Amino acid sequence: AFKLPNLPYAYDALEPYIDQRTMEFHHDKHHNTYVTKLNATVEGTELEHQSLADMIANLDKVPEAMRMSVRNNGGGHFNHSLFWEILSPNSEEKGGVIDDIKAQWGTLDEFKNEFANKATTLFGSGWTWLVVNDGKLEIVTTPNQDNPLTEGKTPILLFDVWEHAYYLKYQNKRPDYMTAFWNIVNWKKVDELYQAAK
Amino acid sequence: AFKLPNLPYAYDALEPYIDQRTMEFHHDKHHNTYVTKLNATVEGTELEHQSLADMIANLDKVPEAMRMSVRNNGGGHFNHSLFWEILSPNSEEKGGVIDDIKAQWGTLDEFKNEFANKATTLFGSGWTWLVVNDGKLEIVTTPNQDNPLTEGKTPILLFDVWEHAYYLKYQNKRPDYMTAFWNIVNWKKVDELYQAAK
Ligand SMILES: [Mn+2]
Ligand SMILES: [Mn+2]
Repeated sequence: AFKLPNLPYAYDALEPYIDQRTMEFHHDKHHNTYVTKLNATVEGTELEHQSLADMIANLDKVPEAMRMSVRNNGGGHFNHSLFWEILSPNSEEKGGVIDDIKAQWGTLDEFKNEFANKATTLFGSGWTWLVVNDGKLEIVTTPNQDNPLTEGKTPILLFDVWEHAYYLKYQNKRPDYMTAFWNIVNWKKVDELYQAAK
Repeated sequence: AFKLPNLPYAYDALEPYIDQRTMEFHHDKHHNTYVTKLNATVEGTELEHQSLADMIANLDKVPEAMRMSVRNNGGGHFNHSLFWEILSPNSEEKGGVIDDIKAQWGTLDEFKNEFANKATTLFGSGWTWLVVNDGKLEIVTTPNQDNPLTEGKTPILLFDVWEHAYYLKYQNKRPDYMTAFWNIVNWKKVDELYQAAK
């Protein structure tokens, strides 16, 4: 079966950047729902031992009647599992990935500005991503729970702009939630993922 | 220029089904933003003296540089303007439209079940609609601020499932927000719109 992972920190550990209450709802309700529904779709079938990453990367091969749940719920499970891992109460802007961001964008701020502009203009529900595409870093958006693996790119950092991720604290002020996020990136995890995918 | 309409009731009039605070944010912020952006696009142009309905119905004829905003923001303005008018502090399940719903679905409950099922399975941001299509009633969904006029169908009832419409009160429990909505449909307004579009 797929399983809800435990958070690697306390629910209040990311205050004030993400409120405690949001982490409760977001992890115990929204993420738990993606998992439950995903299992309802695949259990008792020959897909029950297939990797999430492989199914997302090859949605076209998923059977037509299971595809929407695998896309949406499987997306939801992959994307939130990664999201918890790339957040940290001890963010230090260090690693080989940071050096390569500087090299490509000039400064860390230039990267943060391109990412922020894409996150804040993303219309509706979705995610902003840093990906490796061939050897190169790039920033992309996806709608809903869509995932750049489907397009042959490897994710190493992601930011949730579904309204449930920021409404309780920030309401409509999504740019303030963007600016907050930078303080809680687990750049260490981003770097591991980056070294593996270049 | 387009104008943010006044609510036709007090901000607390839909309590306890929709909290006062949500109506403040939803109307004074989210809807106001769609209008502002809409006007930034169309003020000083041909389109400022065109009906919103006609423009959304023929998005493809909107000039390339304006089309995205007219879709998203014009959609946002149309959709929320209608939404306030189809809510009522005294919802009574009365009108000729309900007689034709019974005729097509058997009972009002069968219609409510098909509508609920479509609203609750709509993935991401969007709207669930009752429309007339060529004489017949049908229930459809759209993503984000898309609108069935664009596909040649006339809307008479709509339900906002963007998470900003329900997060403060219901958080993740969108089915409880559906069940609550039935107690606040202005079926009288739905019926006027239906009589016009038959
Ligand atoms: Mn989320
Ligand atoms: Mn809305």
